Amino acid sequence: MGPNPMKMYPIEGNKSVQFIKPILEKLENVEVGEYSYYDSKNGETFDKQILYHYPILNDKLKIGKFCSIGPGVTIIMNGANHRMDGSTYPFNLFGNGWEKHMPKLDQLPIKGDTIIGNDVWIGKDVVIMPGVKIGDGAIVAANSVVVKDIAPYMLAGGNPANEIKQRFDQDTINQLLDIKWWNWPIDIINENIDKILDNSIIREV
Amino acid sequence: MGPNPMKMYPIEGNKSVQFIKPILEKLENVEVGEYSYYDSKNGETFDKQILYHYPILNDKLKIGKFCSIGPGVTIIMNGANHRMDGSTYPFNLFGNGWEKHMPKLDQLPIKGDTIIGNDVWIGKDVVIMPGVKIGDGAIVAANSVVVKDIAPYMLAGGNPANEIKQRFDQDTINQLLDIKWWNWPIDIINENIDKILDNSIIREVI
Amino acid sequence: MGPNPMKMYPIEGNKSVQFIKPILEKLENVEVGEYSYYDSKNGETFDKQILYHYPILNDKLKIGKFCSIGPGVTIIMNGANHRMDGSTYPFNLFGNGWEKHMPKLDQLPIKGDTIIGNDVWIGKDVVIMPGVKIGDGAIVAANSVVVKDIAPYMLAGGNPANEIKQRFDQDTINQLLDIKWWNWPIDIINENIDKILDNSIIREVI
Ligand SMILES: CC(C)(COP(=O)(O)OP(=O)(O)OC[C@H]1O[C@@H](n2cnc3c(N)ncnc32)[C@H](O)[C@@H]1OP(=O)(O)O)[C@@H](O)C(=O)NCCC(=O)NCCS
Ligand SMILES: CC(C)(COP(=O)(O)OP(=O)(O)OC[C@H]1O[C@@H](n2cnc3c(N)ncnc32)[C@H](O)[C@@H]1OP(=O)(O)O)[C@@H](O)C(=O)NCCC(=O)NCCS
Ligand SMILES: CC(C)(COP(=O)(O)OP(=O)(O)OC[C@H]1O[C@@H](n2cnc3c(N)ncnc32)[C@H](O)[C@@H]1OP(=O)(O)O)[C@@H](O)C(=O)NCCC(=O)NCCS
Ligand SMILES: CC1=C\[C@@H](O)CC(=O)Cc2nc(co2)C(=O)N2CCC=C2C(=O)O[C@H](C(C)C)[C@H](C)/C=C/C(=O)NC\C=C\1
Ligand SMILES: CC1=C\[C@@H](O)CC(=O)Cc2nc(co2)C(=O)N2CCC=C2C(=O)O[C@H](C(C)C)[C@H](C)/C=C/C(=O)NC\C=C\1
Repeated sequence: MGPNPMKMYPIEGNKSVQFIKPILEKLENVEVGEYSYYDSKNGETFDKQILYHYPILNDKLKIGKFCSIGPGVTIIMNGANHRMDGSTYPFNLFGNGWEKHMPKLDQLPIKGDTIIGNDVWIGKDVVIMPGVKIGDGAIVAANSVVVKDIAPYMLAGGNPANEIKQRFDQDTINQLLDIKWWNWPIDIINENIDKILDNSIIREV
Repeated sequence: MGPNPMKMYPIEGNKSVQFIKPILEKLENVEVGEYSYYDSKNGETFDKQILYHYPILNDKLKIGKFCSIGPGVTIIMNGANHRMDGSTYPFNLFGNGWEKHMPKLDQLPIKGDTIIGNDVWIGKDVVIMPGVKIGDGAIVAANSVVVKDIAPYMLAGGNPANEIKQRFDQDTINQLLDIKWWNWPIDIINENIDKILDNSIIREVI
Repeated sequence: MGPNPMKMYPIEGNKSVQFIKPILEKLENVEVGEYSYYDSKNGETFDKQILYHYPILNDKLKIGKFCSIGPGVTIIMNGANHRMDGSTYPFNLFGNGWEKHMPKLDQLPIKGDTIIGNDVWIGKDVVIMPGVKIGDGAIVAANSVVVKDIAPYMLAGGNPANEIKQRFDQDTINQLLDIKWWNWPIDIINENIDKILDNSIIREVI
């Protein structure tokens, strides 16, 4: 029961809602959770939203399961940073003799891998800077800019985005991070969607 | 004297500046003030700048009189909010048996109506979140994100927008709030446009 | 050795990266340095990114040399400033009698010129408010909105953008601001690019 997680478009006739995984699997070094979807803004496919992601730099993007990514969300990788121990001007780029100044890989600043946990809701037009971590169950307010990590089950917002308040009491969260319903076999999840939607799965589990 | 507040396009040979009232009047759960306008970005009508407004939720949007709204301003209503007492994943949206998990109207988080006062100036590309109130005479800097209310005649900006400074001293602000010139017939407004534009209208009516 | 700063499209078979000087030189009240470029976001040339620049208000826009300008960066000049000694409604704008109230040059808030230094790297989709001054060698994070001045070799970001941290010790900064390699003839810069890329030109030149 439920939709086929391998379709690009789970809702027949609808080219707006699209599962991210079947779209991004072809991409080298990008990991995606099963039911994570993207609400297209103007019809585009999520791959257009990941920028400056180059193999040779080897940074990775990670997206957990059951994530709801709003339209316009932009994930920027490390291929946009410039060398900064000196001038930020990209001399090597204009050639005509300047290539000699190409930078060695260990010279480029690479923050790290980007990792978005499970059951995460990212509002529209959110921009995610390189090498950031977003915990399970977190909520990011529309039009936010994430320059730093976000703890699990936290509501954050702003530019730069900051944690505003815990979604639930530590108690609940600890048990929630404990149960990990996103990891259960779908058929078990199919029988508890109700308890998962109102958090009562904590007492059953 | 002055433009016809019922015309979509007041300025002649200029399909960019439009009077909001005419455009949004056919709409439900929406009230707009007399002379408030919108400076189109790419020639789009202001109605396309109001997102996620479903009558079913019954949230209302109110805009006062004499408001200057920059291009790109986006008004987000309550239709996009996700149920959040548990998992924020919209299972009901994907059918195949998940259809039965549709939320209950009183299970969706509603933030209230969006109310924008009179004589408000909204810079360009501002995004206004659900259930916000911006008092009269306020100025919201460009590219701001309004998440909480803004007091009258205050200058606000940023993401999340914050009140930066009062435009005038308490006394004056109290005064203007009380006076409420935007609520005068036009013959009078038309005759004191210059005192409205320099704030002396206070000394007159006091 | 290196491209001719006078070429519009310096790199070849590339209509996205452009040298600003040649393009903006043909503009009133704009001063652009030599190697500074702009990485187009969709083909659009940089002049389309400068908004509300009316010669009548006489505000100027200056931009140093060797600046890396990311795609979508926007510059906002004083042409969008509403009068605010009182009401902010552009009555004059609508005519039909209201024109009498056109504001006097000395009544509009002109915050001054906008000055961007040399060796300045501005991230993508950054918005620059009017009357701002960014320092030599500063880095402005992508998606920021610059409302106040930014110091040399300072890093900054956010909406509003705030200085986040210095790029090097005071000493080093003091020197580079003294040496100003960006004002040297290219023939010379050409044989130090390496010492300029790792900051060692401070031990040589001094
Ligand atoms: C974040 C959001 C869910 C609201 O959270 P919520 O549970 O309703 O909580 P509240 O609105 O009451 O927010 C509480 C506080 O956070 C602040 N806040 C809300 N959004 C904020 C933001 N982006 N940045 C900073 N603070 C923010 C409020 O101003 C408030 O301040 P206070 O506690 O000091 O008084 C909503 O603003 C949002 O972003 N929705 C997403 C819309 C979207 O993009 N949908 C597309 C996908 S379908
Ligand atoms: C808001 C605005 C009017 C400036 O207000 P102002 O009276 O000139 O204010 P100032 O320039 O003196 O700035 C005052 C303070 O607010 C801050 N400020 C200005 N814009 C800000 C913003 N968006 N967020 C946070 N702070 C901001 C300044 O940093 C400054 O700090 P300080 O008090 O420590 O000195 C202008 O920035 C603006 O938004 N114009 C709108 C342009 C537009 O989009 N027009 C289209 C419609 S016609
Ligand atoms: C700004 C940038 C260079 C990062 O700064 P950095 O030297 O790597 O510094 P770090 O992020 O490691 O740390 C600096 C601090 O600033 C914060 N920070 C980063 N970006 C920020 C922003 N926009 N606003 C506020 N703080 C920011 C970090 O969270 C960090 O917090 P801390 O002081 O508590 O540790 C990078 O985010 C950036 O903007 N790159 C430009 C990308 C682009 O658009 N390129 C197009 C040109 S071709
Ligand atoms: C973002 C940036 C410049 C942009 O402002 C200009 C453009 O958008 C246009 C563009 N840039 C390019 C092709 O068109 C281009 O070719 N770029 C863009 C990204 C990497 C390389 C490049 O050389 O990477 C080489 C590898 C090919 C070996 C090495 C790793 C160096 C990269 C380097 O110094 N990065 C700093 C970033 C400079
Ligand atoms: C940004 C803004 C209003 C915008 O919301 C309206 C528009 O974008 C569309 C538009 N604006 C105009 C013609 O269409 C127009 O004519 N504008 C745009 C910019 C100046 C004048 C204007 O009045 O110029 C006259 C000169 C011709 C003498 C004087 C100098 C005063 C103008 C005044 O109060 N400026 C403040 C700006 C208010």
